[PDB]
Amino acid sequence: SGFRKMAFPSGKVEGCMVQVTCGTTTLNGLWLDDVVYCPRHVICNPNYEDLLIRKSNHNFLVQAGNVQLRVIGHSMQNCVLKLKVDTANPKTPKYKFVRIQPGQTFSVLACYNGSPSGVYQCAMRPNFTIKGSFLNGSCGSVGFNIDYDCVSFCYMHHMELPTGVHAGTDLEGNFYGPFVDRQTAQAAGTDTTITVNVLAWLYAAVINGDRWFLNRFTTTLNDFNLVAMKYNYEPLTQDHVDILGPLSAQTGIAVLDMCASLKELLQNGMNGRTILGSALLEDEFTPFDVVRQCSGVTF
Amino acid sequence: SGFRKMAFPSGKVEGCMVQVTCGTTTLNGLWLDDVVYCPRHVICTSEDMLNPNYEDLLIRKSNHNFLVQAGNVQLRVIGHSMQNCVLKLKVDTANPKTPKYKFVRIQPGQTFSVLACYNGSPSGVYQCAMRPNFTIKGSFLNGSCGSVGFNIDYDCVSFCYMHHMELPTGVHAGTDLEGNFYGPFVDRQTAQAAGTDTTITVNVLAWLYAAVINGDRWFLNRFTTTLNDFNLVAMKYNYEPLTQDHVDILGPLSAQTGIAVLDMCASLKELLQNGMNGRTILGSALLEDEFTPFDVVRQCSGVTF
Ligand SMILES: Cn1ncc2cncc(NC(=O)[C@@H]3CN(S(=O)(=O)CC4(C#N)CC4)Cc4ccc(Cl)cc43)c21
Ligand SMILES: Cn1ncc2cncc(NC(=O)[C@@H]3CN(S(=O)(=O)CC4(C#N)CC4)Cc4ccc(Cl)cc43)c21
Ligand SMILES: [Cl-]
Repeated sequence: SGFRKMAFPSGKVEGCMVQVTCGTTTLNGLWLDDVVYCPRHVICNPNYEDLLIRKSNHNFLVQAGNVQLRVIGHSMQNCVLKLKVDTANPKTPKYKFVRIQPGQTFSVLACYNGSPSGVYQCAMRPNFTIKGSFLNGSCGSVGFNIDYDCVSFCYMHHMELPTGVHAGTDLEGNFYGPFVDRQTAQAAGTDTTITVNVLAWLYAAVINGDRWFLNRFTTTLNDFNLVAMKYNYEPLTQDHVDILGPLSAQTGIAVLDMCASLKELLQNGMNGRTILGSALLEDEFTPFDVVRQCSGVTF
Repeated sequence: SGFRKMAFPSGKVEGCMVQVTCGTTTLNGLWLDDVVYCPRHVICTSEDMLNPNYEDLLIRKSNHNFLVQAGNVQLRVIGHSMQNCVLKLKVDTANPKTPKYKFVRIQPGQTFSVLACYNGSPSGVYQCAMRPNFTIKGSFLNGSCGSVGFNIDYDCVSFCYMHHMELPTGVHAGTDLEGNFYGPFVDRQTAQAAGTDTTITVNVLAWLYAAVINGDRWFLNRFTTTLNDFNLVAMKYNYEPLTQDHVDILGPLSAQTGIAVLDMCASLKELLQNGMNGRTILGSALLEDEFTPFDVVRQCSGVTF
C-alpha cells in the first residue's frame, strides 16, 4: 500500500555528471562515451557560431570528480554543445536520446558544479514548461526515464522563466516549447491539466482504497470533452481511453465511468475531502507510472 | 525558483542492495563491507509470525541456509548473528561499492529518502518523514522488506531506516540499522495499530518560510502570539506541540525573511482557522509537513524574492 511521487533510481545518471567551465560561466555536462553534452549558452543577442569559432578546445575546462578531462574537439547541435574528450566514461550506461510529449513524466537529477544534489519526479506540461526546482548553476541537469536497464535521456535544463517555471531541450538540443536560449522577453503560455494523468491517479486512489468519488454514472467521450474544455483540462482522446484499459479492467470501473467521477469533481469540488492525501486533482502520474508503482517493476 | 519534494541521489545506496533468501522467504539486504543487513523475519514462515521465537528459529540455521545474491553473483555466507530485529550475515566478499557511511537513529519529524527494492533490485526513490506516531507513509508492496531510508548530506550516507512491516491502516513500520524499532512495534503479526497521527508543526512553519523565500506572502498577518497560546490552538487541530527547540531551529529562516517565529506562528493559526480560500502555497492546497527546517535551507535560495 501507499502512493508516492516516485523517481527512477538515479545511479546510472550520477556516474555521467561532470562540471563544464568556459571563462566565468560554470554549469553541468553529461559525459557519455567520449563526449560531454551541455547547454551551448556556456560560451556566453548571441551569435553562437561566431562565439564558438573563436574558442579553442583548451578554453573548455571539464571536471569529472577530482579528475580533469582533456577536450580534443567541439561542435554544436541545435542548442547543445558537444565536447569531444580524450577519455571514454567507464560508467557509461546503456542509453538512448528520446524526445518526450507533453503529459509524459520523467526524473530530474538536479546538479551543481557537476555534483548531483537531488532527484525529483515531474511532467512535461502541455505548455512545454516543467515545474522544477532549480537554482543558479543547475543548467545542464538532465531528465530521464529507465526502461528495463537502458536510460532514456529526454531533457537538459537551460533556463528559468519569470513565473518560476523551467525550460530546456531534448539531448539533441531542440527546445520543448517556443523558447529560445537568450536573455529576452519570454513567457510560459496558459497551461492546462493533463486529463489522462488525473484519471490514472483516480484509478491509483481506487487501488489504494479511496472510492468515495465513484458514482453510478457514465458519460460519452464528447460530453466529457465539452466539460473538460470548460475547466482548462486537455482533451481526452480515444488513445487515452485505450491506454487506461488495463487500470479499468483491474478496478472494474470503465474509463467513461471514471470520466463521470472526474466531471462531478470539477463541477462540485472535493467537499472537504482528499484523494491520496491531496486536496487537488493530481496530474503528474501517467497511466504507466500508476501500473509500474502498483506492480513493483525493478531496474 | 520552485519547490519540490526532493530525494537524495540514490546511486550510493543502489550499489549496496542485495537479495536475501531463506527457505521460501525472499527480501532485500544492505551489503556494506563484508556484512549483509536484513530484517530477522526472513527466517520466519507466515505461521511463525504470530509468536516467533527468533533465537530458537536462528539456532536451527546454518550459514549455507541463507542465499545472498548481488546482481548475478552469489555471495557466500560465512557467519550470522542477530542484533535486535536485524540479522547480520557475514559474507566472504567486501562490497567494492561500499560508500562512506554511518548508522543514525532519527527522531519524529526528520525526513529521509527511501530506495524501494524488490528482489535486491531498486525500483524507485521517494522522500518521506518519520511521523510523530513513529510510522512512515511509504509506498511498499510485498517483497519490499529490507528496503532502506537514508540521508546523504555531503559525501557520507547516513542510513536511518530499514523496512519491516505494513500495519492495517496501510502505513509502515521499521527499524534503525541497529535493529531497534521506531515506535511501540514488534516484528510479530499481533494486533498492532498506529497511534493517532499529528501534523509536524515545525515542518509546516519551515515550509511557510520556504513560500516567503520563493516570493509568496498572502497568508501573513499583522499579529503575533505567545508560544503557549499557539500550542493551545495547535493542539485543537491535531498539530504537534511547538517547543523552544523548534523556535531556535527556525532562527536562520526567521532572519533570512525578516519574519519572527511567533509572527509566522500567528499566520499558521489563521490558516488553520480560515483554510486557504481557493488559494495554494507552493502549488499545494494543504499545509505540507514533510520538509524540515534543514531541507528548506538546503533546497531554497539564500536570497528571498
Ligand atoms: C539564474 N537562474 N536562477 C535560477 C535558475 C534556474 N534555472 C536556470 C537559471 N538561469 C537562466 O535562466 C539563465 C540566466 N537568466 S536570468 O534571467 O538570470 C533567469 C531568471 C529568470 N527569469 C531567474 C531570474 C537569463 C537566461 C537566458 C537564457 C538562458 Cl538559456 C539562460 C538564462 C536560473
Ligand atoms: C505483505 N505486505 N504487503 C505490503 C507490504 C509492505 N511492507 C511489508 C509487508 N509485509 C509484512 O508486513 C509482513 C507480512 N504481514 S501482513 O499481515 O501480510 C502485512 C499487510 C497488512 N496489514 C500488508 C498486508 C504481517 C507482518 C507482520 C510483522 C512483520 Cl515484521 C512483517 C509482516 C507487506
Ligand atoms: Cl533526527
